[PDB]
Amino acid sequence: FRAIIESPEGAGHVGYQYRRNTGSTMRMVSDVLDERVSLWDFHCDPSGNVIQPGPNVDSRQYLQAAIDYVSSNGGGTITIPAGYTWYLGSYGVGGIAGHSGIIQLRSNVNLNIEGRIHLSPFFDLKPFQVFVGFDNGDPASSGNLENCHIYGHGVVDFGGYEFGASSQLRNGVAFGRSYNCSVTGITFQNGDVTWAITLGWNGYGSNCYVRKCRFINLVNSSVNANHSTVYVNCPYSGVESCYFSMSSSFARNIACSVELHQHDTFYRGSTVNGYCRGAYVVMHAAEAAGAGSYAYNMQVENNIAVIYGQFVILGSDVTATVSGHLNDVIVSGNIVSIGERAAFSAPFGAFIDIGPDNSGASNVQDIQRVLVTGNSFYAPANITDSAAITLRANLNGCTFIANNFDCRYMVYNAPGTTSPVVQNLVWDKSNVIGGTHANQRAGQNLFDMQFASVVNSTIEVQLSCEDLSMFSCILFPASCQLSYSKITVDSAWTKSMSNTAVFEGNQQAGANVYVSYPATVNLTSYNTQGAVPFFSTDTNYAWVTSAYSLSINENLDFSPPATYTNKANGQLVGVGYNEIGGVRSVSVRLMLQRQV
Amino acid sequence: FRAIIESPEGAGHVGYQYRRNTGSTMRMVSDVLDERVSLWDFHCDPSGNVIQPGPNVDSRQYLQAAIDYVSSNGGGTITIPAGYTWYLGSYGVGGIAGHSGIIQLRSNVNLNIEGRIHLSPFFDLKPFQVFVGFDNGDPASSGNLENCHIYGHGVVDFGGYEFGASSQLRNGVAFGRSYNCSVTGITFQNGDVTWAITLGWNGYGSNCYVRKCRFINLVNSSVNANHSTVYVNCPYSGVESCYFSMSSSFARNIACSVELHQHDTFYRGSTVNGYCRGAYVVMHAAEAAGAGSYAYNMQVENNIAVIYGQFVILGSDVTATVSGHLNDVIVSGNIVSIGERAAFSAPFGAFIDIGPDNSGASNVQDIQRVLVTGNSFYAPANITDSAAITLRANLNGCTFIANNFDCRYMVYNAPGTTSPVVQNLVWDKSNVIGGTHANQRAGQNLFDMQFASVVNSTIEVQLSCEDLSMFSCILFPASCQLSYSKITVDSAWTKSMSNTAVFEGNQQAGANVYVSYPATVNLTSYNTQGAVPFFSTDTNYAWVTSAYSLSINENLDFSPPATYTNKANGQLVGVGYNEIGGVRSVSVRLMLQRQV
Amino acid sequence: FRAIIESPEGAGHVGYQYRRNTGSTMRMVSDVLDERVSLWDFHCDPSGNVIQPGPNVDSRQYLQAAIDYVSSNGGGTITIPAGYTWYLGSYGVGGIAGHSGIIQLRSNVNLNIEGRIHLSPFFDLKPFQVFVGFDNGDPASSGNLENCHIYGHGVVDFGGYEFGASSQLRNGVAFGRSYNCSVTGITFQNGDVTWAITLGWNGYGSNCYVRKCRFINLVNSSVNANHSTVYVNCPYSGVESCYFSMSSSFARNIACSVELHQHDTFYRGSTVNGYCRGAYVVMHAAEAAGAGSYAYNMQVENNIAVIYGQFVILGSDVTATVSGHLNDVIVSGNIVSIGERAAFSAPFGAFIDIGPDNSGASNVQDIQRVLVTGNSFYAPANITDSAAITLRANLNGCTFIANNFDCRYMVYNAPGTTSPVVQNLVWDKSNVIGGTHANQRAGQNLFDMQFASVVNSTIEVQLSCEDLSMFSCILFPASCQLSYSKITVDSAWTKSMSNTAVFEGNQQAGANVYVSYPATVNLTSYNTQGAVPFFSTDTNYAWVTSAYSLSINENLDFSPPATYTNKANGQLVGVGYNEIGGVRSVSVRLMLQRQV
Ligand code: NA
Ligand code: NA
Ligand code: NA
Repeated sequence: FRAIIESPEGAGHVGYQYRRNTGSTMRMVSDVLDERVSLWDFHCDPSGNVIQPGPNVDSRQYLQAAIDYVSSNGGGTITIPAGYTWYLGSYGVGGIAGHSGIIQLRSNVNLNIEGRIHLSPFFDLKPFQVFVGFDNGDPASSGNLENCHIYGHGVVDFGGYEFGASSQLRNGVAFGRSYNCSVTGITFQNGDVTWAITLGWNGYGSNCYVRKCRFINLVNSSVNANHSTVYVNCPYSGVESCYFSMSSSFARNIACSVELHQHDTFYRGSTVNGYCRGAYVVMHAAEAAGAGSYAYNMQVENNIAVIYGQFVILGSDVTATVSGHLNDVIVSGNIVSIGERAAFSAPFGAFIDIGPDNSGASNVQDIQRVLVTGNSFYAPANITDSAAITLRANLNGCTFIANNFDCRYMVYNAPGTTSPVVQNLVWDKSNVIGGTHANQRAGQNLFDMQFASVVNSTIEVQLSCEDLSMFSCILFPASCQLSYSKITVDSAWTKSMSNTAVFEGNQQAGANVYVSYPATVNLTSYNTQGAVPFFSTDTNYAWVTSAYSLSINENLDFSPPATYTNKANGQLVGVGYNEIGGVRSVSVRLMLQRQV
Repeated sequence: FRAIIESPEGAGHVGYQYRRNTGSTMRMVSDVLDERVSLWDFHCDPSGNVIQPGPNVDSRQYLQAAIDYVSSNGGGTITIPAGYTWYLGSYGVGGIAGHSGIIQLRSNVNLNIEGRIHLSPFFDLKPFQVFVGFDNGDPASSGNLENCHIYGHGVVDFGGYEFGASSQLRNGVAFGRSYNCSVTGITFQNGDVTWAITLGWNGYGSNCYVRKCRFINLVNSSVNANHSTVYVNCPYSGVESCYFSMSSSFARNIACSVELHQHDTFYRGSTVNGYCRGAYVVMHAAEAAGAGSYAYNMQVENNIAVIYGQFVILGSDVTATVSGHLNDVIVSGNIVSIGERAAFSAPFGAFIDIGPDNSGASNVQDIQRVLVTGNSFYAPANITDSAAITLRANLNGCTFIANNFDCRYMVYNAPGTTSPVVQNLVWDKSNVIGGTHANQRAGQNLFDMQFASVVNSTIEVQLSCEDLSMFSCILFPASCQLSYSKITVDSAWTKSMSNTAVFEGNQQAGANVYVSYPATVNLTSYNTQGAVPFFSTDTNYAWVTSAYSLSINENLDFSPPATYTNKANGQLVGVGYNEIGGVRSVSVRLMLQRQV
Repeated sequence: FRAIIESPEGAGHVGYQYRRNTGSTMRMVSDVLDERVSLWDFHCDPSGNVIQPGPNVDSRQYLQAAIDYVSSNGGGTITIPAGYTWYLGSYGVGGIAGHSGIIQLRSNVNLNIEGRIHLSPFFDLKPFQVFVGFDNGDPASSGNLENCHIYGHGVVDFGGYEFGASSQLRNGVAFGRSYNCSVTGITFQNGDVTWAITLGWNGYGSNCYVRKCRFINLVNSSVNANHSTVYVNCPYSGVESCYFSMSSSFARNIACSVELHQHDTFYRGSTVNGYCRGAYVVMHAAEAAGAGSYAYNMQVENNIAVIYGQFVILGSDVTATVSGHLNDVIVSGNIVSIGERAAFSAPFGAFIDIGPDNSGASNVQDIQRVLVTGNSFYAPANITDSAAITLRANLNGCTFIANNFDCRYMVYNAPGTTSPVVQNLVWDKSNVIGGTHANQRAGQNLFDMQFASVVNSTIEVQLSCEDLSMFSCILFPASCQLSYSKITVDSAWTKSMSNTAVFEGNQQAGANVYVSYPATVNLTSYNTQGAVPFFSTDTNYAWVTSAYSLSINENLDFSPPATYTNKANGQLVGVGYNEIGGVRSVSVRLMLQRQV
């Protein structure tokens, strides 16, 4: 008896009945204990004696054994105990070997990380992926990870070790071909990694989520070639109520918080600080095997960010056999600011970027039906390289409504460089243009339409304060075609502007071009007493359909025409009134209108 | 001693003190074990021996006993163990009998479902409600369920069995008259049911929530008469960060993801696929006993959906003694699309539907103060039956601002059928009208105002591309009264349209009707040299207050009037200018304005 | 053996091996039990015998001991058992003494409150703070609370006891200088307190959150001087998916649900009922030590509320050495209503309030770059004291876009009282003005611009129904300066209004003032046949740049001018047309325009 009770089967010979209930199951102590399971149950030497965790012990083989055993039982949750730091100090083996895998996740085996997991000095200067859900070296020959949840109040610490080379990959949790998997509550911190979490693989996966997780200082070296904290690469997956922070200078140039790469994915309720970018929202053709070649229903909403580059970078590219498409996106409720910095010191500040592909090609995209609404954007007044939308690649549609944009540019693209084809750009008049950059815009165009062409587009400029420093509210170079488009400049705060709307190739004369903007016109009248016509002295208003006065008449003996039309020769003509006769000569501020 | 230790009281005679702390309580092993509790503690035969779960065992009596026992202790959480499937194979008894109840929930007894719960072939072809919080057959004679939470990573599987008859009801969790109850993390799957979760009962209840739950393939038969995945029927209750998916053809015609039926309820952060409808937002007078006769503070926000019918269906009906009212609703941030399908193959595609009551009556509603803002809606170009708002019943107010609507119709109602009375419909100009359906609108009206009357309403039409296929941007039949309303068509992309705004009963002549729209007018001038009047040849502009040119003057020897007013006889009249005398005859595009 | 097994070390001599796995660690029963920990392990008398909880026992010393012990082990989670009420009946000691502290929180020690915690009659009429994370009397000399999480389905009950005096402070959870701390799932109820949760202290702290918590009846006495349910006073912290309810009359006058006092803080997804206020969003200079003197990235979004005072109260104040600043705020998606009540019976109803400081000073603020968009606001028609924005202090910027405001006033400030300096107030035309208060506005101005000055501001008034009861759509007293501003009144529903826009000091004549509004003008023409001028009989249109007809011409023999300009003497002048000669005299509705 004493032999049995002191042996490992001793709890299995001690009876128990729930709260002495006569109806309850007659069990043994071991049975109630077998309901839960922890790392302590596999953290032992060959002779079954428990090993204590610490900086001089590799917990990898033990945690792996635990995962492998519970995998056999059909599932369950392993606890990684609180009040202990569990150091990992070696590479995993078999299926995860090809992915630099430390621990292999398995279906139905959840990890409750309450304690801390720290990478040992073994992993300094080399690649690693701390948790991997692939069961094969080649991911195309891998099976799925299902129903695997990592959660708790625990920490995952990458040791603070730098990358050994730019080519190396480093990840916290690679769920792999992951269906119904999540990370909740976990702090990932102190490292130099490519991602902290990757969800899915080339579209394979579903219902994967990252929630209430923290991501702190996950870039620290100039070697690090790129970073995206959470990579969503399966559909019906997303990031929610998370926190992302960086302090590293290098992070401001390379780090993005989230990437959405498949349909029905989201990023919301999250706070970001110290990153270059908020989110990539893209279809990479090379990732279209699992969930097809379209990224639709892409949601970036109610996020808070202090970034140094671009907030949302839209993108779409092609392979030889597959073409990427992006459509039905929504960016709403976000309050974003470019952080304090020198002009041109980080990648170009923007709220929306229509970026080219990895290879720098700008003539492969298919971005359309994008709604940008109810967002707040601010950039410090000194930051020249700041824009509401940086439009550097072919755009098939994007709609801006009821946003608040307080930065240097509204619409922008560098002169030279790319020559984007633009369709269906809608800038509703409900977008407010802020005044922080007033007086800073010497020689610059508020909307600098540096494109190959613009069609089926609306730009309704409305100012809410003066900036007479800008060269124009909106400018089109002669190289930019314009047709079936609406371009207006509201007169408010524009009276003293020499240029409002500028069409360098006279593109506002287009048969289906709808424009209105203020201009200053010199008029001469005939000498006739009574009703008398006034004509403009310049002859470049052949495109004008109507014009009306925006200035007072300080004269008593006459009044120029309130409204005007044009003549074959490009003069404006109206009918004023001479109370007394005499040739009149005035300079008046007119709202020039064409088919509007 | 050995007798005691091996018996069921053996753990109660084995001492324990937390981590050998001298200050800790001296307890027995049983006591620490009595803190937690699982299904294993009640899953036994009469002789106390544990029964193993499986497809040939009914776990119902055991789970019920567990719930009944913990209910007596005052509360606690029962675990349904992971790595086991717990098959249910019989009806429950007593209070839940009248509700086809399987398991009876009780106050303060939470169910941690980590394992799987599967319905046995017993329940094929008959009704069931797997969890019921009613304690009585008649729900009006039932007490409350309080502080009852069902959560975990577990699955609830309905077996995939079809309904036996349309009359049958099937539910996953009927919380009943439920206060502080929730379902979190649970996957409900593989079935044919009326609802998966019902919260509250006719307004009785509070603080009930469904979060992070998954709902997969819960309709599979033509017998199934109706489905709504989550039914919210108590105030201060809602659905949050959930996932709803269907593959069944039948689901596209009958299935709705959520219904909000009482005040202060919400649906947000959720993804829907394969449903007919997103949400019903309604006051049913028959459900007004618990929380009164008003549904106010109704929030549908930040959801993603691919549906085949209507996204949000607003509704309000009456009984002999009670009348339903709906007001103070908000629909924001949602990105919805009608899924790929043939025209007219599922219920009419719409973003907002103002539906009639169950009985088809359209003259009982009281829907007002509804805000629809910052949403994205898309329907494939072939889908004729798609609309921003389908307005088929009496409407007392709905406000559209800064939405993106890319579908066949903006405002729509079938000609014939109903004759809705419409008050306070506000379509702000900040709503963008998409171009996907351009060229598809032969013989159709973009805003087809098929109503009995329209009052205190605003329709500010703004196009962002051409569609000359449409018959009109907006049309009112002579049967539709119009008063104290504003109806405008912006000129952008409208130059080549024969009809822009059409008032078939000349309703734009109304004393308090404010309209502006483009039209083509033929004018003849007198021969007088100098200032010379032009008059329209048609005499139907007696309602016009002002008009101005939208076209150029290609002539040199004269210029028609820039602006016009009218005469008693319905002619337009302006003052142009003959440089040389002669009778002039022109056809000009005018913006016709009335009191605007 | 029997001696050992029955003693407290008995579980430590009973062997166990996880599920009889030969690879699993050979442990003792005690070891598996030592993984979890509860209040039962410290809830005993000096002799180690367990004490049962109840209304005649003080659980404070026992819970404290438990917290102190687990603090030593490095961390872990203590459970407060379900099915038991744990009464607290004494003050804590040492570091928390100066804060009226009951229990002292410590780093890494989480409290799983599943049971109920009730304050005993000891605490009636005196102050208390049930949980305190300060370790010192003076908070400036306190260390941090880190990684401390309070969660579960449990209740925290304040006993229902009233305050003994207004000076007393009462709190549920004072996290103190708190980093990575949270309260989740907990119901705080039945009391009279200053706050339920306070996060951070004067800016020190990070990543603190309140989620899924309930707050019910936490004010009940006229003694209670103030209440804010959750006070966020550290950065990167926020409230999410919470519920706040009051029934007390006193709560409607003093209670606010949330306060955001540091940068990157949020309040969203929450429901509020019975409060005076929704949220304070403020920088108090006195709280600028920890996180600096700027509150930026302040997010109030997707909340539901029935309040009786102000929804969001913006604020900013100064000390002798520090000045507060507030900027980059966003208020979106909220649906708020003033609850049913008598006019002037609670603090002034408003959606946004720009309040003065505590000391009533209105000339210290620095509020700018605030976006208010996509919100719904309603106030019962009888409530005179209701406004979209109550602007009672100096404002440096606030932008309103695409909101739905259905209340008595749009912009308001009491005449007399304060004289706010206003810059950058942008009221976009996409804001809808509701009609619930139509006919109630006798002698009142819809926008009552009672300010010292207004500059760089936009007010685009758009009505959607008639209200001829109002004195004006917008009024500026002669004391209010106006410059570099845009003020427009759309003509829709305004035809029968005697006053539309009123400038009592003729401020619309300002050189950079851009206005348009309807007015009624009397005109007389000369007798000349043919083209003939009409002049206004009044001479106060010297500021007018253009004007156009808003009324029909019922005459046949002549037509007045469609458009007009002005003369040096302040007359309007246009060119009409006399078909037959004769002096004409008409009264016409004109849209008066200035530089627009
Ligand atoms: Na070109
Ligand atoms: Na009718
Ligand atoms: Na003044």
